[PDB]
Amino acid sequence: VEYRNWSKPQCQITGFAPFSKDNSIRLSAGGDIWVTREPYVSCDPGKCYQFALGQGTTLDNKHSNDTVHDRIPHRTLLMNELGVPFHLGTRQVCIAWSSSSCHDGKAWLHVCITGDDKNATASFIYDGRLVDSIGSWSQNILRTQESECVCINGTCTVVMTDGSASGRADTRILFIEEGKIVHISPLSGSAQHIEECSCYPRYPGVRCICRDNWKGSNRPVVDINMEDYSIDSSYVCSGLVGDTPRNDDSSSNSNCRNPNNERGTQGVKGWAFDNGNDLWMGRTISKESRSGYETFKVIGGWSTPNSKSQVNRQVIVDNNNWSGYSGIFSVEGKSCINRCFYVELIRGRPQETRVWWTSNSIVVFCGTSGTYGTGSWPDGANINFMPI
Amino acid sequence: VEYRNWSKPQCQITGFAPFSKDNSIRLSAGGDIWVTREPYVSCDPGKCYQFALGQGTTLDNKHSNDTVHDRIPHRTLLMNELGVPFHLGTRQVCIAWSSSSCHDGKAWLHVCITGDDKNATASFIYDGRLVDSIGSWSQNILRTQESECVCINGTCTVVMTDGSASGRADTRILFIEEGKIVHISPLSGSAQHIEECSCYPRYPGVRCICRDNWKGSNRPVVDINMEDYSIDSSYVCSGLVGDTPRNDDSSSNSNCRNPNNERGTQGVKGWAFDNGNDLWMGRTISKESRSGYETFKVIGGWSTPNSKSQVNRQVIVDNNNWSGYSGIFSVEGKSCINRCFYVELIRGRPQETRVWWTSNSIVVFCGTSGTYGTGSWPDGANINFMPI
Amino acid sequence: VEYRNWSKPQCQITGFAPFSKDNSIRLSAGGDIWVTREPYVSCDPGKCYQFALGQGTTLDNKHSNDTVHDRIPHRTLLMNELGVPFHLGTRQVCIAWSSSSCHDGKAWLHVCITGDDKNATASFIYDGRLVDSIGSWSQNILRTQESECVCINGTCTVVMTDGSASGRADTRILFIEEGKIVHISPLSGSAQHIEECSCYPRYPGVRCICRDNWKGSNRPVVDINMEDYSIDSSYVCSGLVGDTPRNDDSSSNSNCRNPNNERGTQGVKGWAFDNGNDLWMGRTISKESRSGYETFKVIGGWSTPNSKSQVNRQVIVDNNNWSGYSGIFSVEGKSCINRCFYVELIRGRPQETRVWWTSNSIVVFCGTSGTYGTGSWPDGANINFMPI
Amino acid sequence: VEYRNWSKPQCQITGFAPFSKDNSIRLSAGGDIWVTREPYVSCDPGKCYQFALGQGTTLDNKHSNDTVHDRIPHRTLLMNELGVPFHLGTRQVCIAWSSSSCHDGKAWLHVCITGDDKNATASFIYDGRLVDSIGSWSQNILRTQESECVCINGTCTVVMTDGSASGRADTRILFIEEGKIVHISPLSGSAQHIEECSCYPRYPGVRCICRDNWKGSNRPVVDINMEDYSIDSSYVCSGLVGDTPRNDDSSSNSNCRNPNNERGTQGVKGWAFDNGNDLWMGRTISKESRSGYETFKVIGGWSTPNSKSQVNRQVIVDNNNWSGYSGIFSVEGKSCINRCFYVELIRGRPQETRVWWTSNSIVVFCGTSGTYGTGSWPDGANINFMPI
Ligand SMILES: *[C@@H]1O[C@H](CO)[C@@H](O[C@@H]2O[C@H](CO)[C@@H](O[C@@H]3O[C@H](CO)[C@@H](O)[C@H](O[C@H]4O[C@H](CO)[C@@H](O)[C@H](O)[C@@H]4O)[C@@H]3O)[C@H](O)[C@H]2NC(C)=O)[C@H](O)[C@H]1NC(C)=O
Ligand SMILES: *[C@@H]1O[C@H](CO)[C@@H](O[C@@H]2O[C@H](CO)[C@@H](O[C@@H]3O[C@H](CO)[C@@H](O)[C@H](O[C@H]4O[C@H](CO)[C@@H](O)[C@H](O)[C@@H]4O)[C@@H]3O)[C@H](O)[C@H]2NC(C)=O)[C@H](O)[C@H]1NC(C)=O
Ligand SMILES: *[C@@H]1O[C@H](CO)[C@@H](O[C@@H]2O[C@H](CO)[C@@H](O[C@@H]3O[C@H](CO)[C@@H](O)[C@H](O[C@H]4O[C@H](CO)[C@@H](O)[C@H](O)[C@@H]4O)[C@@H]3O)[C@H](O)[C@H]2NC(C)=O)[C@H](O)[C@H]1NC(C)=O
Ligand SMILES: *[C@@H]1O[C@H](CO)[C@@H](O[C@@H]2O[C@H](CO)[C@@H](O[C@@H]3O[C@H](CO)[C@@H](O)[C@H](O[C@H]4O[C@H](CO)[C@@H](O)[C@H](O)[C@@H]4O)[C@@H]3O)[C@H](O)[C@H]2NC(C)=O)[C@H](O)[C@H]1NC(C)=O
Ligand SMILES: *[C@@H]1O[C@H](CO)[C@@H](O[C@@H]2O[C@H](CO)[C@@H](O)[C@H](O)[C@H]2NC(C)=O)[C@H](O)[C@H]1NC(C)=O
Ligand SMILES: *[C@@H]1O[C@H](CO)[C@@H](O[C@@H]2O[C@H](CO)[C@@H](O)[C@H](O)[C@H]2NC(C)=O)[C@H](O)[C@H]1NC(C)=O
Ligand SMILES: *[C@@H]1O[C@H](CO)[C@@H](O[C@@H]2O[C@H](CO)[C@@H](O)[C@H](O)[C@H]2NC(C)=O)[C@H](O)[C@H]1NC(C)=O
Ligand SMILES: *[C@@H]1O[C@H](CO)[C@@H](O[C@@H]2O[C@H](CO)[C@@H](O)[C@H](O)[C@H]2NC(C)=O)[C@H](O)[C@H]1NC(C)=O
Ligand SMILES: *[C@]1(C(=O)O)O[C@@H]([C@H](O)[C@H](O)CO)[C@H](NC(C)=O)[C@@H](O)[C@H]1F
Ligand SMILES: *[C@]1(C(=O)O)O[C@@H]([C@H](O)[C@H](O)CO)[C@H](NC(C)=O)[C@@H](O)[C@H]1F
Ligand SMILES: *[C@]1(C(=O)O)O[C@@H]([C@H](O)[C@H](O)CO)[C@H](NC(C)=O)[C@@H](O)[C@H]1F
Ligand SMILES: *[C@]1(C(=O)O)O[C@@H]([C@H](O)[C@H](O)CO)[C@H](NC(C)=O)[C@@H](O)[C@H]1F
Ligand SMILES: [Ca+2]
Ligand SMILES: [Ca+2]
Ligand SMILES: [Ca+2]
Ligand SMILES: [Ca+2]
Repeated sequence: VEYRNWSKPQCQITGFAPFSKDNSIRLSAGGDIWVTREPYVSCDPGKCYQFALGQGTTLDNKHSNDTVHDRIPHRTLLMNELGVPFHLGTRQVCIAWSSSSCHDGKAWLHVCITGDDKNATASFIYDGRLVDSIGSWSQNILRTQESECVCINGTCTVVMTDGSASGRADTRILFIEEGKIVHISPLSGSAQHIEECSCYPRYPGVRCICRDNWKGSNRPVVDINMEDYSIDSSYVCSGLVGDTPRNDDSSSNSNCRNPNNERGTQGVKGWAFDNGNDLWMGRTISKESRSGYETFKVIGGWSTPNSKSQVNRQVIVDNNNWSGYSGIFSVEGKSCINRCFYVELIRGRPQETRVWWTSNSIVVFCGTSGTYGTGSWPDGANINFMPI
Repeated sequence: VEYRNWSKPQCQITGFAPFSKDNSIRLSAGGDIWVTREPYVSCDPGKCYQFALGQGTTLDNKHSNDTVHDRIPHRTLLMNELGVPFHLGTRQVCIAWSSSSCHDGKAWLHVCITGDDKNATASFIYDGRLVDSIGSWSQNILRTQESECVCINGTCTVVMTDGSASGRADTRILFIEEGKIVHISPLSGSAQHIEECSCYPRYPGVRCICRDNWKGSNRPVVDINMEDYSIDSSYVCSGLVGDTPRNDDSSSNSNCRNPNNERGTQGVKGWAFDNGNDLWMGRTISKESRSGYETFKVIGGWSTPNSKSQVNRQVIVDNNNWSGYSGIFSVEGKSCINRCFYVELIRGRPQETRVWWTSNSIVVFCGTSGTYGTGSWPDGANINFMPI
Repeated sequence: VEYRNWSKPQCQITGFAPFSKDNSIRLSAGGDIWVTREPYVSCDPGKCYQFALGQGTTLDNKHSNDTVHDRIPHRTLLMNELGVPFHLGTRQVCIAWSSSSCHDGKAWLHVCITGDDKNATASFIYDGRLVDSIGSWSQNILRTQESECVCINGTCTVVMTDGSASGRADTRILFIEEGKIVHISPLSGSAQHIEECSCYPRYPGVRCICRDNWKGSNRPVVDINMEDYSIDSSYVCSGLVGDTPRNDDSSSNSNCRNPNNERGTQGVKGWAFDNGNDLWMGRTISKESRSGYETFKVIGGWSTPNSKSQVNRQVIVDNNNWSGYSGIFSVEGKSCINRCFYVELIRGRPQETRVWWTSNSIVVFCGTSGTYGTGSWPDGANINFMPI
Repeated sequence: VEYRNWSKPQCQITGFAPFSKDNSIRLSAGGDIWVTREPYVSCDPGKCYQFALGQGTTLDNKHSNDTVHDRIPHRTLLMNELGVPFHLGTRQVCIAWSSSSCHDGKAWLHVCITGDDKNATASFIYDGRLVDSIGSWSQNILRTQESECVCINGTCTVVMTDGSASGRADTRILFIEEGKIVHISPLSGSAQHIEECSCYPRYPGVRCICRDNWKGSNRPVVDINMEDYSIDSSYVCSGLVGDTPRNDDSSSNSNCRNPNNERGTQGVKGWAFDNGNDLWMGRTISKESRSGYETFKVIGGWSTPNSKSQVNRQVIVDNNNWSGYSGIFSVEGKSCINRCFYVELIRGRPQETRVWWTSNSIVVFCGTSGTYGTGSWPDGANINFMPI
């Protein structure tokens, strides 16, 4: 087997088609299913896998009230084939309350962070063995992507942040070869706060659309040069911004360079990708809550500051239903690299207080060059049927 | 690995021998088992798999009352090795309330339809990745086979219908190479309504026996030319007709060309296959309800209009027990291609109102050139033992 | 991969060492586990598998009272890696209320019998596909080994019986190549009733020790010539007889040729094997009940009529605990062919009437040329802890 | 595939990073999970596996009260991929109330001991088949490592003891090739009592750090020469001793040669390894009970008698939480051999009397040359939530 290079053009898409759904919460009401959050998807050259951070317990289990605490030492990274729900035979890949995974064409890399808030440890596991680790550099919740990292020619890159969630922090970009950290580059450019990057190969480099939790409801962009390890950053140009919370479309702005200072504090993990001058992006339907999920293309959304012309909208989850984090993954086709995304569908607390737990299921869509219709694919569980 | 061509003669059979049974409903009373319907079987060159459409829930689960709704967004295509019941470790292959799957000798193709009734999306997934999609062309429940598609020399074909269930509809035959739709042919010939085709390789082409839900209790035939994409269609000649409902054997008719207008509306998925001038077919034992299941050979059933001489009858499910959909699959042997079939055994509503749910198990038989005896292999669950 | 020939000398053993135990019934009290009986073990060239006939239900399930009926259509052959208990992910290999399985070095053959008592069907499945079938020849419970068949150079042989359980019956020996019956030889020689043969390779042929359910408490022997399909038969010489029921050791007899007419009616599946003039054998400890299990070597037990000198006794299951069927399997080592055996440990009815069900677990031992101690490895479940 | 030689230098580590956690007891409160104790980890050249001794039952099961008995015949060795908790699909590898396992680069060896206390049998299973066995030599609980054995160039070695737990016993070192015992060496040197060795490759030989259950709270060392089968033994030099119970750090002693006679009776399985003159070791935090777990490097801990200067301490489990046995395993990297360890986290009796059962989960760390922070990774179950 050979290293992935992702050296094909990006597929030219017309929108997205349904790919996968796991129905986790519905199943949890009649079977033993892990409590999870922060899911994602990543694929080896043959097939796709679903990942999530467990809470060290199943849902129908008194230990499920444990999700009221943050970053417990019992959180572990779960990994199944995509569409296999997180049942009791699921492998816990490492100890993690924050993670990223990717396959370099030869083997899986897992980046797993656990331990104390002020002194966390990131473990780097490659091809089934621990190869490296790094300790917290800012003593304030070392944390990473919660979606797939990206590898080109045997070098995998991952974005990590340590420091304040509501002010300037310390973001670094790691370059990793067979599990071994070979270089670390500081964030550079005009992005002022970076969390939870959704990254994709854009040969010869890697591009990330992230979450600014401090001053911006526009999403930051991080560009990674894999050849010289140099970094650049900015903000998505689109005047239809991708973060939650955010202003209404009539009063939202982005200048491509600075955080917009519009309902900038807080946010949610999300994604977008460029296609020439245009932008494909997803976001919650609600401007203030993690409710609903929609995708669309913004004409000039990559290149034109404050562009607000959209086309090819699709509802993924209607606004009567809960969403959550979302992220990108890339899949190599015969002649092009396709872009796909997942949406975390969060159930339980804080929105639904009948139960004590918080968990999620997922829905997954992939780019298509064909045609499609409409629908809505929410979590689907009846909260009144659930164990509390 | 090499593309399948199915270029061997059809096995000369004397009837069918028991192959598989999954006991799903019996097991559901003491274990966590998916609620399903519309099952089928398809085999890669090494082994066979059972498929079904899940309802996003297990049976012993309050969400099992969801089956009262049609085509929910939570239906997913399940795929296990044949004989492995649909337990919680079952992979959900795609989102689907209608589906077809087949292996071309190199990889699996899955055709998965979901979304709104008036604007559905069919996704085409090949070798673990989404390759294509098509949207509804008639805005009225885009739908497909609910049994295996067929591939010859790397081209797979599948029959899809969109439009009225009780009147003229729009049926199309798709030709797909490695997940990519390369050609679409409209239905041609004398078949007037086509649903749920049970298709098999008949080298150099593909032959399907289908369900006419509008005017015929005789089953329509669709012939697919894989070399020039041309289509023909007609009706099974046999005067012993295969659909349910239908007239009794003394008053049923077919002229090979037109729907018979005998209890023609409504119907059930079924199968038959030609052997020279003769026909092997299955059908429910009851002429009005999905009760019982029998197979037999009709002498002249393929070539002679209204032929009613049968031989080699076998009871598969006695008439005191419920059946359901049934379909064909083909299995390559050393020197010939064998034909097999599955029968869906539906339990719960509408016939059994003690429970709110509807689900099924399966029984599976394969052609044999040897000898055999008698039996009856029904679902076997006691409705009074079930969770409601 | 190449066909097995088993062309190595038999290992020279000193007794048996513990190999495997599945604890099925203990686990059934806290998990969803199949109801089974008639288990056995067989190994491919790399690893071993446990088989049993399911009852179409788990134990903690109201359908478990179904074991009061014989040969139900819901019985299926289960197959897991040895030591993996029969949980809900277990594959049902075929429909069967009587079975035999073996690997020819290239693929698995399964012989599966199901259907009506007076008109049963045996299916022959090889390399994942149905290859042949045969119908009942005496219209009285067509039945087979309930342990592994044996293959040499691509020809597998299996012993089958049809007819009375308490009088002369019709026993036939089938020779099968890649699932296809190529020859059938009638039983010949002096064995007068044959059931449930435990067969092993004894290159260039196959030897079976069986159960005479009619007139003998000594066990019949069947010798199979794989080169010309000829058959011979007789009785184990040992005056320490292997069947249950049987006379006390002080009044039991065998002349090597005829059934002994000592508590001859009824019996239990069992095994023995020759080593020169000596015999290794197992049997229940109780002379009249399926209680306990012991093994030993009989000096002159193969060649000397009525020999009663034993040595190297081991208790496998003490006489305070239930046993059941037992059978042989063979495992190829570096320089010799080893002999192993399993013991079925039956719990529930008829002996234990607190519950309505009947099921079993297994314990498995293999020949050793080393040393060993003592113990007892019974089922271990507390009947008072079980669901009824 | 080729035999492992472990002929690389030992990785130069700075401490340990989190590798795995299984959350067994938390999961047992909401799912069917095996009752276990004496777990360990061992890896084939591709990936790691977790092992433990089952108690023939799940936890939420009335049979879980069976742990009050020692060495029941129902104990079996369980083996899953690391991080897959012991669910009902877990393979029971052999019958064992004491065990050791290792992979020689080609296949797995399992050493499994079961049977009567005064007359036990050790079975040796290699590449899926029983190859050898040995009986008790001192008639007093034949027993072995409860962690991985070690293989060099196709010869695996394992340390076994038979005899008193509180006085002089009979310890032997076995050398095994493809499952076959080829040589047995008696213990030699100054170690006076040896139990539960934690062994690692130190090319060209094998080194073990063990438990002295009689007179020492300092840990004995056993050195194994794989070239001539010669044996040496002594005690870990470090004045910070590794056994529990032990004296406090201000009053503990070791002279490298003799048991220290400081709270010497009783003990717990543990580990350490040399790096030049220094020592890496783990131990419970409590000096009297199996509470907490810590690791550190002792400067001169390998070469200098009574050395007590430590550095690089890490808390693995804080002292408010229960621990248990711990042991080493080794993992081959690109250029060096890494050392890892697991900690058994015991819940239930005798410390927690609310429940009748005793079970464990595990946490696993691996050596790192990178950096790391702090945390505590205990079992995490709420005893009040558990089935009793
Ligand atoms: C059957 O399904 C198809 C495919 O999903 C669907 O066609 C799509 O319809 C939507 C909605 O009309 C189109 O997306 C729009 O494009 C226009 C530009 O042409 C934009 O102005 C729209 O954005 C505005 O309106 C949105 C609400 O619709 C607002 O949320 C938004 O803020 C803007 O104000 C929107 O992006 C899409 O392009 C087509 N897709 C294609 C490929 O044609 C069709 O309508 C469905 N048919 C039926 C009857 O349901
Ligand atoms: C043991 O099993 C064997 C194999 O299953 C079985 O032999 C089969 O019997 C059936 C029933 O007699 C045969 O099928 C019939 O063939 C005749 C033509 O010769 C047809 O006329 C029959 O159809 C009519 O009768 C049916 C009811 O039997 C009606 O349902 C139908 O509408 C028609 O009116 C029927 O097809 C079959 O050919 C044989 N098979 C073989 C290979 O011989 C045998 O009977 C069983 N033994 C016992 C004791 O019953
Ligand atoms: C530790 O374990 C070993 C190995 O299991 C064990 O040694 C074995 O003891 C048995 C019993 O003594 C031996 O088997 C006997 O062999 C004699 C011939 O020498 C036979 O006469 C015996 O049969 C008679 O007695 C049986 C009851 O023991 C009756 O059931 C039977 O009907 C006969 O009357 C019996 O076969 C066996 O040979 C040895 N094995 C070896 C290899 O030495 C040993 O006794 C155990 N030690 C302790 C203290 O438990
Ligand atoms: C963030 O995490 C890092 C890495 O874990 C951590 O640094 C470590 O701190 C410990 C504790 O200070 C160091 O280990 C000590 O080393 C000194 C020698 O310099 C020893 O004297 C210590 O042993 C004594 O004290 C222990 C309690 O701390 C007693 O249990 C013991 O019996 C002795 O009395 C101890 O071994 C360790 O070397 C560093 N590791 C590294 C790589 O620097 C750091 O402290 C954490 N940050 C914060 C804010 O705490
Ligand atoms: C799970 O945890 C929650 C707390 O996070 C527990 O709920 C509390 O219960 C106490 C007493 O029963 C109440 O006084 C509190 O008001 C509850 N807290 C909340 C926020 O609801 C719950 O009891 C725990 N589960 C179990 C089984 O003990
Ligand atoms: C599952 O759904 C069915 C309806 O589809 C529910 O049954 C209804 O229950 C209400 C109140 O009990 C009755 O008034 C209706 O007559 C019922 N409808 C039918 C058609 O039976 C059922 O309650 C649901 N399951 C649960 C646990 O709520
Ligand atoms: C399972 O089957 C048994 C019969 O085989 C049922 O037990 C019978 O129950 C009836 C009425 O409850 C009694 O009159 C009989 O005496 C019982 N038979 C025996 C042999 O005990 C049992 O009820 C069935 N299980 C369930 C849940 O219905
Ligand atoms: C599991 O075993 C324990 C004993 O090991 C049982 O507990 C005993 O129960 C009896 C009667 O309830 C008491 O008299 C004893 O004092 C108990 N012994 C101890 C040490 O607690 C327990 O009942 C068993 N489990 C079940 C369900 O029977
Ligand atoms: C998300 C979330 O908002 O739902 O927040 C993350 C951080 O709190 C946030 O990005 C601010 O820094 C959590 N990550 C960690 C490491 O705590 C996510 O788990 C998730 F909670
Ligand atoms: C079968 C059924 O009758 O049992 O009907 C199908 C259609 O309703 C019918 O063929 C009329 O068009 C259902 N298919 C879809 C897409 O709804 C089947 O699911 C099944 F319900
Ligand atoms: C055994 C048994 O005695 O326990 O009996 C078999 C036969 O009844 C017996 O050999 C007489 O013919 C059963 N086999 C079949 C096919 O019924 C076994 O299942 C078993 F029941
Ligand atoms: C450990 C333990 O202390 O927790 O003790 C072992 C021995 O009892 C001890 O080493 C004294 O000889 C047990 N081993 C056996 C074979 O019983 C362990 O299982 C474990 F119990
Ligand atoms: Ca923000
Ligand atoms: Ca019809
Ligand atoms: Ca008899
Ligand atoms: Ca000690």
